[PDB]
Amino acid sequence: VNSFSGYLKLTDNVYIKNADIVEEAKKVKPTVVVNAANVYLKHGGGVAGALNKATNNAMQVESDDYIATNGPLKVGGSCVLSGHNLAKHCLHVVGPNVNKGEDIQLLKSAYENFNQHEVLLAPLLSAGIFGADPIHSLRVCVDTVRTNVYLAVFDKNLYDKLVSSFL
Ligand SMILES: Cc1ccc(S(N)(=O)=O)cc1
Repeated sequence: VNSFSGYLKLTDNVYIKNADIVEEAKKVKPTVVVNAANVYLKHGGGVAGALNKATNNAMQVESDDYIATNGPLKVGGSCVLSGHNLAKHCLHVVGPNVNKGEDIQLLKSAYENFNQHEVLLAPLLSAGIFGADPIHSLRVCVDTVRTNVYLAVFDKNLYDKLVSSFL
């Protein structure tokens, strides 16, 4: 049993909810929240900008030190950093950004990072300002992630479309 509430069950391991990932993290304090990161961990907008704002910029300060030491992530890659006030840990995962011309086949590699964690609160990778089709992102998620993932979708119109169209 876990703390996650109000989710619709899509499969054995994937759950979905119309929820504000920031507000959900603040309520649950999950072991792992996933960030929709870029390779530079520049948390300007989208999910990343919202998560970072909720940490009062502490996520960005930590991230800048990580990049100064290790250099940029790979598209499809990840790193584990602090969850600050939102979670124990933040798994920063880089999905391909279609608005930069990145290979959508890298979305499966991105979701494979989730399998290193037994339970996660996450957004749909490469959705929103990363430009991918969220219906596709949900299909790759279901077909790739084997650990227990709780997906948060802020916009009701998209949430309702994801559920209604789910095979
Ligand atoms: C209308 C809206 C949609 C998505 C988000 S976020 N910060 O989860 O990406 C916020 C507001």
